[PDB]
Amino acid sequence: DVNTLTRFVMEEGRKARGTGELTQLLNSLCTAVKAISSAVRKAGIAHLYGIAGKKLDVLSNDLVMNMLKSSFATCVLVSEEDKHAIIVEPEKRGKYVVCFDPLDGSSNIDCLVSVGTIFGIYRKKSTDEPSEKDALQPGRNLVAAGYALYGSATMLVLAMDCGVNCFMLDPAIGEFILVDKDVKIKKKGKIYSLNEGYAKDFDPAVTEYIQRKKFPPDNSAPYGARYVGSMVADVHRTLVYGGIFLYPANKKSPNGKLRLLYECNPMAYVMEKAGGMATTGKEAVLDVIPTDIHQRAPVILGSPDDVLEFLKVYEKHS
Amino acid sequence: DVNTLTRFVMEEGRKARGTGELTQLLNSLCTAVKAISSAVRKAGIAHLYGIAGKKLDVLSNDLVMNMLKSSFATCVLVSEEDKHAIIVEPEKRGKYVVCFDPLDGSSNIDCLVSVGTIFGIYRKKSTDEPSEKDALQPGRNLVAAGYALYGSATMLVLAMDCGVNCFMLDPAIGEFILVDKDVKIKKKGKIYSLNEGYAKDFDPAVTEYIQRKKFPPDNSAPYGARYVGSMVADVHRTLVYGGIFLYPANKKSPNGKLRLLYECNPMAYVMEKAGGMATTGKEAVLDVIPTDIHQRAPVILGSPDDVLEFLKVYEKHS
Amino acid sequence: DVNTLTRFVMEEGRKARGTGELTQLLNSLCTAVKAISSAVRKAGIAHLYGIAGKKLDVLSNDLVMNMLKSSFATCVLVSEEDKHAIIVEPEKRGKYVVCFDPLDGSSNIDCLVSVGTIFGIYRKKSTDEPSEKDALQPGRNLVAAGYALYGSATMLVLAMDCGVNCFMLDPAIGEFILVDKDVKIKKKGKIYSLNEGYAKDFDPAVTEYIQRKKFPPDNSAPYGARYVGSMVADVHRTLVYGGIFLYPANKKSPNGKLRLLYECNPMAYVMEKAGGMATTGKEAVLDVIPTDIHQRAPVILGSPDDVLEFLKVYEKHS
Amino acid sequence: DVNTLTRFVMEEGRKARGTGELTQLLNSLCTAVKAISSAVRKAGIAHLYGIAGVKKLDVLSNDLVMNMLKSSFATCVLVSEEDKHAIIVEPEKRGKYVVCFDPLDGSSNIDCLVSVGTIFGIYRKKSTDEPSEKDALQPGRNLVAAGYALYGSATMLVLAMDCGVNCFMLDPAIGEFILVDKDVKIKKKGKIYSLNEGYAKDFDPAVTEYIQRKKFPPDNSAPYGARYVGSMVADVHRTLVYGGIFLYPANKKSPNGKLRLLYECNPMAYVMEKAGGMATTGKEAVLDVIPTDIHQRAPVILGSPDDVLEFLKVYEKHS
Ligand SMILES: Nc1nc2c(s1)Cc1cccc(OCP(=O)(O)O)c1-2
Ligand SMILES: Nc1nc2c(s1)Cc1cccc(OCP(=O)(O)O)c1-2
Ligand SMILES: Nc1nc2c(s1)Cc1cccc(OCP(=O)(O)O)c1-2
Ligand SMILES: Nc1nc2c(s1)Cc1cccc(OCP(=O)(O)O)c1-2
Repeated sequence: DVNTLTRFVMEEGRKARGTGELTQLLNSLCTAVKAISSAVRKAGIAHLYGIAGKKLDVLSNDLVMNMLKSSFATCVLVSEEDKHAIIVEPEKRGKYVVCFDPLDGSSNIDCLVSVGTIFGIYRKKSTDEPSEKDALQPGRNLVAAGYALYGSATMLVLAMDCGVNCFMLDPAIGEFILVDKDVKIKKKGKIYSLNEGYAKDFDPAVTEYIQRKKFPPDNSAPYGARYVGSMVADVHRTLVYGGIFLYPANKKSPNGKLRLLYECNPMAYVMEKAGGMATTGKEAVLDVIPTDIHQRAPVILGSPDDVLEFLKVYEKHS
Repeated sequence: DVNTLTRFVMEEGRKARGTGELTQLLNSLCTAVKAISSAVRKAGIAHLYGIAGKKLDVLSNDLVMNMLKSSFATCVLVSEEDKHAIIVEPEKRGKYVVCFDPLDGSSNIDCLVSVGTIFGIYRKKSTDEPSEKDALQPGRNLVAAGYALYGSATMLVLAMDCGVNCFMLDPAIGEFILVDKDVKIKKKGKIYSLNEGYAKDFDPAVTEYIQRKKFPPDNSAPYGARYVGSMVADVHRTLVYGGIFLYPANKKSPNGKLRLLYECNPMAYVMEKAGGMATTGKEAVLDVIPTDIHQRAPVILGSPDDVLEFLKVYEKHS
Repeated sequence: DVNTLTRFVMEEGRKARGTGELTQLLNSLCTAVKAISSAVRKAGIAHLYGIAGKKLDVLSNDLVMNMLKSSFATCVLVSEEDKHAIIVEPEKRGKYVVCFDPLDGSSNIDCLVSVGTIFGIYRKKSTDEPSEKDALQPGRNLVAAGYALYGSATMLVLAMDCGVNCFMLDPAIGEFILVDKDVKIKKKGKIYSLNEGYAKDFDPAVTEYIQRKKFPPDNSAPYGARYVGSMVADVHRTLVYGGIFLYPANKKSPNGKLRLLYECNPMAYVMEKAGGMATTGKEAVLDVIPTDIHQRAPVILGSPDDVLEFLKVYEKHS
Repeated sequence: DVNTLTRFVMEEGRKARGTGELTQLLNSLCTAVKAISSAVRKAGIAHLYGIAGVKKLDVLSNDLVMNMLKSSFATCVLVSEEDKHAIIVEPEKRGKYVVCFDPLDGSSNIDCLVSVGTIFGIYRKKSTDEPSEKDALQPGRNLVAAGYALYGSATMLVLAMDCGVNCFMLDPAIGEFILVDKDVKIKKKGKIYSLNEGYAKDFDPAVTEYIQRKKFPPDNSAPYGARYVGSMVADVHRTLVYGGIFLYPANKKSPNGKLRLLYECNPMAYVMEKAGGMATTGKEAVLDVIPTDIHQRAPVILGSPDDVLEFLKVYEKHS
């Protein structure tokens, strides 16, 4: 029995017995993602080169912004591309707050590296006029989150209370087909992912942990290394193959580099729903209470046994 | 003035004043690539999931094999998928020998990591009946080589005596548009790429070189690290951003891990034509004389200054 | 503010405050149409011709059948492709009955003539076991109807109580974009459409009417003639440009040739919702009470002034 | 063994042992057609409607063909419906071919999503002097190649040359024209007649009688069926595939017909003759008419031989 993102979303919405807003929000998001995917695969680039005789990041941001606003399901929108939280005009306001990164990893897009869209959805908790404050909720309050990976193929990973489901975009009919239901990450993996070019500035715990992956003190097989440089790609591989992903804090960056609202929380949410873990080293990413919409946060996530092991090393240096 | 792969190839062929065979071979390869790209982006996956009530690597291999045979321009075909060299039937034999990897990186495709097609084209040298021996030529004899990267977007990099040219596939019209003419790699980069999970087994020279990238002895800025795990993706980033890529021998791969005929030689050829370098440590990849179609070869390639620097360290440990 | 078929359908469904079934049915129908469109435009035909070394009407029928069944919104399905009404298995039954022609005009498909999908949706009006009898309702009971035209471009015309809306399929993202809201047909047109090859067998009223279009009584300019041979194409042109379409009953087809349940009623419903008319000559198509799911019905539809004029001629010969 | 437009064209070009220009011209035309098809199927129309918060199709199509042909370095004179005057390719991009074309035939009624197409005719410049409009004034008999692209239920490119007529289907998944019908030949006699009967009042007596014979066969055989899309490429293609006859004759108001000789009539007449069919103006074969104006009109009756011959019989009776 084939299932599509539209059908899946509509059914979960029916079960929730609500107003149908989140359904419309998700449908709009879905449409924006297919539009971003089309642009990422360079549809029509021939016209840009004169066959008939301006940035992907900005276009992606416009697509999400416009689709979400026109869904009438949102009131506050926080994007990695905008300095201030966007406030939806009164006549199009819904009860949801959305934090997102329209095109994650679009800084190296010149090498055709995988890129993606990350998003986190919250329910406005206060009756106050919508403001940036409404997006300052701990990831623990997420109602839904996920990402779209524009890699060899386009996939949308959607996480909610019912679990994590993966949909593959069929370009022939512009439909997201459900190919992986209630996904669970491997208990322990064999791959570690992080930019080792920062070795010199690594925190001692990170240095020792990576050293244990390369030189297992018990002489077991060393972990393999992978680092794409695009969070959505690295996190998705971690979910699919298991293992651990790190973008830790150091003396020069006490809070890390990745952003909490639209990068860390969404991925941490997907991880926990899949039976994985996501920590900053001091606490679970989802429990961090934000004070600034663009605040950074250190993050170590992936297979539970792997994160637990990291925390063990971290505790030793604490 | 727009230019397409078809137009470009046809023009270069006209200038060569030959039989037009290589033109037909390249046109056929081009068609196979677009077909592979369509399958990689999962066109029609909905039918596989029951919307109406073969493995990618095998399909890709079939596409290349069939298009090349039907081009009447080849006589011996070596592929990563087949144990023995395929010999084209007499009535479809041409004078070219093609070595290729239909879908490079298709092993970690579950995570939607970038994948690609690598190829190297040789002119049959010996006059004996076509056999596997015709594919045992040093990369120095290549007439043309390149790859197709199926990443955020699909691009075909084609290298010939005239240089390296990059074409972007416009999915809207199924046409490869020329977007980068006579490409040259940066003299020196700031990124090193290799699987550091093998640290324990690294040869001393590799260990020291990597150490110099992380802890510059001249206290300059440390290089950044990237490792996708897919050769076409890692090599393409190296070409575009500069830097160095390594897959040196391991103690469990005394002769390196990558294959000489359809992975190393093609990439080394593209690098040299772009002003870059490609060495095994002992000699230029292109000068190695193969004795077996699937033999492995160590490889260090990328920006000249970076490779030269590695060779300096290598020589110190020799 | 852009609007999509999905968004539109979901909103009208929310306002109806029902179970959401019709929403699920329409979404499923939408997905089936995009799949049919992809196959009609011949996606993948290259594989059929050996690039790598079922009939369209059957496939189309399977797509609609499977999507509708899996929607859990239907119970009785009538298709021009199946002699007997299909009864949905108990575990997938919904309250709707759907009559449709999977691929109208697929008989003359070899000439690439426009083809389409016609559908009519009824609410099961009985409390007993679903049977063919549930599809024998007069078009007057339709809850929704429309068609998909696979012409120069693909468009879905959907008619409901709120009116007629036209959606254009954007192939790049597989999304139906609303381009024409609350469409109304011209009061009077300048085009008449019917197969004049049947002149010899025409009913005197039809003969006189056509005669008035060619040799105008009020010395007005003669109407232009157009006859594609595909109902969806001819009817759509009528809706867009106005005028009249005819497929009357001659001497051997006293009951016409087109089918009442999945050709005539749906188009008649779209016409009336657009301010147009649809008559059999004796009564409004929508008022005919069917006794056989495949019974034929004569039909004259289009601009009101044009149909009224035909009826005037018809009455003179009655 | 699969074959594509590119492969086919490259092979025929190799056999001709020429400069390769026509190959580049055809490759360029092929690319332009795929781009036109993409636009006709409305790719990206969502952006036109604000999904992210514009020129006419006929104009775009004309630009695509013009630009691709110029950039092919194989042409010198280009005649299209869009520009009143023949376009002269700048010296640095001049080739030896002359191309007459209709970028988007039937785009006057593209609102109803009716089938549309691109028609083209290719000539070799037969003068040594400076390229001018005069080089496009050759009888269709001189055509080196001609054909059309039909943007209907699916997109197909029909290419006619000395070797015959070949039909290629565009596979949108890979942007490749796949050869699906080799050396096509039209049926000797068909059962369908096509023309705008709304002009009955102004029909020439011969046309009136001929149509009368199709509807009321004298020997009481089965009457012909009628089809009229209103788009020449669609009507002509159906004629080629199913056989029969297509007419757009001269009448009271239009003594020289309505269709254009250089980029509508000649190309279709050439495809018909190469397929074993016929194309007459009533007085002579369309291909033999010597044009004096690049946009001159010409009456046309084409299709299955037996059907055209029969028309000519009626025509001669009224002459
Ligand atoms: N389309 C979907 N909606 C919901 C999903 S999936 C999961 C969920 C949990 C709680 C309320 C919801 O919806 C609440 P409302 O927005 O309908 O009021 C939903
Ligand atoms: N389409 C292209 N052909 C050739 C290119 S690109 C580069 C090149 C070098 C030498 C001979 C060639 O052609 C040799 P032949 O195969 O035509 O005899 C070609
Ligand atoms: N998506 C749409 N639903 C409906 C539309 S459009 C128009 C309409 C009329 C009456 C009931 C409906 O819904 C009835 P139910 O199937 O939800 O119970 C709907
Ligand atoms: N691509 C094709 N070219 C030709 C084909 S198919 C058939 C033909 C006949 C005569 C000259 C030609 O071309 C001569 P030239 O243009 O190469 O000088 C061609």
